[PDB]
Amino acid sequence: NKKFDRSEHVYRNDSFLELIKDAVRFFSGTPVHSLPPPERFQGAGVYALYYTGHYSLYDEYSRINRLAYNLPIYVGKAVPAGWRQSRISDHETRAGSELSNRIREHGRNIAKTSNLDLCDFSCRFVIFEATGSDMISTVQAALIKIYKPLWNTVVDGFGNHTPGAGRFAQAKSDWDVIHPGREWAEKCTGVHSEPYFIEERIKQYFSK
Amino acid sequence: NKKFDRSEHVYRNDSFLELIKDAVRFFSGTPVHSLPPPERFQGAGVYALYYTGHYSLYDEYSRINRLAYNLPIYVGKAVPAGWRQSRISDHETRAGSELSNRIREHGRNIAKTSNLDLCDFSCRFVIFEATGSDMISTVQAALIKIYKPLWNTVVDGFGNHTPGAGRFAQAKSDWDVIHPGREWAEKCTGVHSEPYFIEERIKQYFSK
Repeated sequence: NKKFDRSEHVYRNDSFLELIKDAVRFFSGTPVHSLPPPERFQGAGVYALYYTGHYSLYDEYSRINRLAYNLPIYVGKAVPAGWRQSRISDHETRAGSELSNRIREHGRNIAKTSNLDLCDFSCRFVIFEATGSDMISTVQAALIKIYKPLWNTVVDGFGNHTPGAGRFAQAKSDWDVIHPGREWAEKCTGVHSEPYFIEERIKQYFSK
Repeated sequence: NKKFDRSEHVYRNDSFLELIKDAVRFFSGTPVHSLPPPERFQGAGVYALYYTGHYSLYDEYSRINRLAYNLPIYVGKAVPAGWRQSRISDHETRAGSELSNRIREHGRNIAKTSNLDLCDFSCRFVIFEATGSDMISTVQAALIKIYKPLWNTVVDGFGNHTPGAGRFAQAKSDWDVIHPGREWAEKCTGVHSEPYFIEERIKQYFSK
């Protein structure tokens, strides 16, 4: 006899959406640092990378980001391996220095390229700590959706590591073709994209 | 030269904690239904099971839950297999009928036991839909922390499925010893806990 009405069981997303936007605004007001920042620190969380230099493909950023760090070229997260399943949802006291280490690592990948200068990059980051560490993937995904950062949405590959012995069959990523060279990328020998079409995709990113 | 201060990068968890508690209060006010509810429905989300009968181990619930459905015996979540990694963070349009199906399934596991009557069980559930589906694991974990439901924290096993061919080496779960019998549990033939010590753990649950 009891009446069933699905909509009476549906959680309304409005406050959660307001909270995510507040988290983005908190993110935006945090200190911009050099890439990598001047000190190591503990914590997991979310980071953005900004470009303000004049490498020709990217030199529009020197205008977009002339007056404020507005537009990231890249957004990522760093969490301890304990929160990635193998197998668990979240297992341990505290999670060490993933964010700092992941940022420093981007800094060395960039220092390895010839056509990019580390001095043209800055970074913002937010540490999410206890229960708030549940927000990390949501804030990373909201920034990617708001900003559509070039190295997340158009030119893939920046965040990848060595593929793993005998999986050097696939091609190198669009990021490695226009930014040689990490040693490991020289190995791929699939047919990678052509610089030209990567460049046309970049130019497209910037006209809309 | 630029000053580094970690605490300037730390997200404050207070609003997020308020939001989780609001989500729990929303959960608590939703309609209580029979187990399983009178209709199937679409959605992923979070559910709780309540007991109000007189099976002797559990008959304290008939008092705790005499006037209101206050204390769950079990809390779980149901999400599509697409959000569990294999491999992706979240991949597809909408996620079908995991919650309804997971609840119905608990209902049949219970109907298979001799000493439990389906008529002494009720359930509440909340569907989290688009961006709110990010809250599912957080709300499930908050309910487990607030209520410490017996079949989550003391008597393990209710939510398990058949182990998988030649992994019938481990013992049956505490739930299967005091609630025979799902066919598959008869197979384990490790040394399972003794009913007595399970019962003493239950009795302990209820004196504190």
